Amino acid sequence: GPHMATGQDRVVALVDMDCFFVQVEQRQNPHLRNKPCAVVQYKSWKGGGIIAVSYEARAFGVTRSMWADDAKKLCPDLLLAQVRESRGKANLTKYREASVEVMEIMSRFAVIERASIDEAYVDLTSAVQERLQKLQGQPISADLLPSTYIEGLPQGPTVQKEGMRKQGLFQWLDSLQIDNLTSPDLQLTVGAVIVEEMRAAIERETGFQCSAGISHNKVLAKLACGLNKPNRQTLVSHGSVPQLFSQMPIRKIRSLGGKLGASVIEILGIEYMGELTQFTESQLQSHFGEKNGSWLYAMCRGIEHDPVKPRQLPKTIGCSKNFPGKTALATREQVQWWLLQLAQELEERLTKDRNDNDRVATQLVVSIRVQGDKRLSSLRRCCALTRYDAHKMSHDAFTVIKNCNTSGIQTEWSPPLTMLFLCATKFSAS
DNA sequence: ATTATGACGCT
DNA sequence: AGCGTCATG
Ligand SMILES: [Mg+2]
Ligand SMILES: [Mg+2]
Ligand SMILES: [Mg+2]
Repeated sequence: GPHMATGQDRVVALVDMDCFFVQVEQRQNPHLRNKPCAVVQYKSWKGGGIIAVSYEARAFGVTRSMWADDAKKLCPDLLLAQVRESRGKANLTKYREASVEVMEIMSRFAVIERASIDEAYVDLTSAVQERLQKLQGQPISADLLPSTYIEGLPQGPTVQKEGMRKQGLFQWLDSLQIDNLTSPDLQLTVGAVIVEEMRAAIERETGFQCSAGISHNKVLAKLACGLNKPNRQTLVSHGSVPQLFSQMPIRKIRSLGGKLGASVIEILGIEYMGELTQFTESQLQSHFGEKNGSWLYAMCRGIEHDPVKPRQLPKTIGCSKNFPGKTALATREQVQWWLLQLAQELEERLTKDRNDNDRVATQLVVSIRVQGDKRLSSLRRCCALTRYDAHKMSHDAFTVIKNCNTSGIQTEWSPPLTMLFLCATKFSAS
């Protein structure tokens, strides 16, 4: 009762750019705006692989991981933008730079954790305290929340989507106790006001729209963000969790979309995240381990403690290329030429990183895949990264992987390589 | 023949 | 250290 902590101590947002690479290309080329359009990598094989899709194109069933030729079957007027190619490979610099634009705006409002190229967690607890002290018991106007959904509302005693949104927001705001500076629901609401401001700033200053979730922890904020896309934000209160989770497939919660989630479903004979509440913490630990079990026990009650890490920059800088089927690398000359191309992109990005961010990577990780192995990586070997020099990096990479050549001949490479990956890691300030 | 990343856990 | 899992622009 009075001692059961409810995980309502923080205000956490998750901001996710809508169809991010598409928006980057639509900003650059206005002919693509407000059209079904997608971004593809490469072009020769089945038209290129789609990696981002505008919401107009999603209405036709176009999805990521679809070949552009197949997408064109669903969407004959689909417009396509291609990722830049440099040194024979896809080069994502434009999108990384656009991401930095967005991350720097977000960082004006609060500490952020860069969770991916297009999404960041925001710890708003402090900012909310500040804004609450400035409001001085002033109620919160619905006008301050023009794109906010309150998950679970309206309920009880309305034909159009915006009307529903406003009905729910009105129910929520009329129930609020703005006299209480420590009300978690009030804190979430002020958090949503700040996120409206953040999203307005991002769109004003970059052109890019985003969606966002506001809740008490990262998992709920991420879940919330997905509920109303695009260009909307969703507040998931602690009180909304039982109904929300009662029909939520386990695979929708971040980290449960893979093998672990499938085992939770199969071992416990459940489907929805709310069904987890009927197990003791010890039961969950016995099936899924101490860490997972404790996490599941709290998470199915809406409680999670994982902090928003203060980290706006990537921890690693990597370059990767697949060589599928017939294009696999079967000669030493091939392997060395591509190691060099990857190393040259890596050197460029590393030198820029050192200039922008006052750090140097100290470890080079070399990963390969060989023909036949169904794993992402067949082999991972690290070595010292002591100078930002592509020729040295490519030579060292060849050094750590050359023993994998089964071929008795010096010039041939067997089994041929279907993937090369160079990753710079272990940064130190400089 | 989706690809190209990136974070983090396990042992 | 090297491997595996999860996410998925
Ligand atoms: Mg996104
Ligand atoms: Mg994202
Ligand atoms: Mg996505």
